This record gives sequence, structure tokens and C-alpha cells, in this order.
Amino acid sequence: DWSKPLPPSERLEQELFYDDIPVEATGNNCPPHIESFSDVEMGEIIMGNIELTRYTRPTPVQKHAIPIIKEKRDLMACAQTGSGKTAAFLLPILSQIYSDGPGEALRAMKENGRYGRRKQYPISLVLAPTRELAVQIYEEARKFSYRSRVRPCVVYGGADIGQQIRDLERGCHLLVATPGRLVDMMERGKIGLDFCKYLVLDEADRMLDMGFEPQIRRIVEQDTMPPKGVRHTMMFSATFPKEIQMLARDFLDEYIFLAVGR
Ligand SMILES: Nc1ncnc2c1ncn2[C@@H]1O[C@H](COP(=O)(O)OP(=O)(O)O)[C@@H](O)[C@H]1O
Repeated sequence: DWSKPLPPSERLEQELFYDDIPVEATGNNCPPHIESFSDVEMGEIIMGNIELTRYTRPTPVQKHAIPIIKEKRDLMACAQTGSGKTAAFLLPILSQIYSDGPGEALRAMKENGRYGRRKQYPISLVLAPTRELAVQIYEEARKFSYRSRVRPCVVYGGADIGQQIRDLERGCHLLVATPGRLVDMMERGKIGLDFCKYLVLDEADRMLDMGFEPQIRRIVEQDTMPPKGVRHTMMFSATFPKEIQMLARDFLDEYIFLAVGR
């Protein structure tokens, strides 16, 4: 069902569509890396969209992070920007979702709430420090969710929350958001973190530099999100100061530390 692609759409494909660096990797029973996307199975939809995006081979961070996430192991990864981090986590996550489906849980619930008052339960949550990074992540998600049942969404401050609220209502299996706006959404009862199995923190060090830790601890520890060990968590940070080390200690479980040249 959720594994079978939908009929193509010329209109969308229009809209939608340095290496060999040594890597450090610490942790228990760390899953082996891939040299090509076909080394592991991610389904027709993913492989189909990888072709459309013209991704020949995985980048370094993609080579080690993808199989680790596929194996449902928590991850802490220090990689520079512009290294393919985004896809490194969206491909395996989206692949997992297509394979498993939404579940009879979120399925037998697609019809709740009232007209103009629907609560959404994202299966996946991605936190970014800025509207720019959030939008990028979001665009990459649309390309990989092309011809799939997954509907990506993105919310952030600095723009009307009204339009954003109306977009969420239409459905949201994967949510990209800046911490501030997401907290707003939750207080307004528009978002529930009860079924969130995938949590990604992109550029965590940048988020703390901006003082987003309170809102993030609020989002992850002071609410309804499944705890570590149950949910699958991934952290991406270019630097690794003590604050980030502590943030990883609290949010990650028996994780793998991945350093791509830094
Ligand atoms: N495996 C890949 N092969 C070829 N190009 C890629 C690959 N992964 C990402 N890119 C290119 O890099 C860009 C995305 O960079 P990005 O992943 O957003 O950096 P970051 O992860 O730090 O945000 C895309 O526009 C895409 O063309």
C-alpha cells in the first residue's frame, strides 16, 4: 500500500526536479557503511526519486549515516554543512515509513476533530534553527516523498501562523520546524508528538547558540514525545562543545558517534 508509488505527474517533476574523507565512528555494534544506494534496500519510491534527483553515489556522511539510521540506531554526527546531511537522514526515515506504513494507529484516527479543528500527529519531526534551513530540508523532503503517501510540512516563525495552521490541517506525517513556532503550535493544540518515532536535530550547535535549548528540552522532554530508546533520534552538529555533548547524553540511547573529517 504505502510502499507502492502513485502515478507520475509531469507538473510536479518540473516543480521538484570533496570526497574520500576519512571518517571516525564510535559506539557498539556499529552497522557497516554503504558505497552505493543499492547496497541496502529502500524501496521503489526512494530509489525512484533518487534517480529523478540525479544522485549517483552517496556522499561520505551519507555513506555511514544512512545504514546506521536504517538499523534504527541513535546517532550523533559532526559533519560540515553542504555535505549531504539532509538526505542522509530523510532517505532512511522516509524509506522506513513507506515500508511500515502509518500504522492502524494514526490510520484509524485520520478522521477526528471538527471542521477547521484537526490535530496532527507527525511520525517524524525535524528541528532546524532557521526558516532558511527549515525550507531547504522541507524541499528535499518533497522530492523524496514524490509519488508517496507521506505529506511533508514546514513551519517557522517570522511568517503568519494562520496559513501555516491551515497547511498542517491537511495532513502531516513529517514536520520540519524551528523550535519557537513548533511550541506555539503545540500550545494551540494543533500538533501532538505522541506518534513521533523519528526525531532529527539539524545544526543543534547553531540552535543552542541562539538559545533554543529551553524550547527544545520542552519539545522533547517536557511533553508527550516518546522517550529515547522508543523513538529513534539523530543529532547533527558541526561542532561538539560540552553543551552539545550533554544534549546528546540526554537525548540519545546507545548511539553511534560519527565524525566526517571533524
Ligand atoms: N548524494 C548526492 N549526490 C549528488 N549531489 C548531492 C547528494 N546529496 C546532496 N547533493 C546536493 O547537495 C545539495 C544539498 O546539500 P544539503 O544536503 O542541503 O547540505 P546540508 O545537508 O548541510 O543542508 C542538493 O542541492 C544536491 O544537489
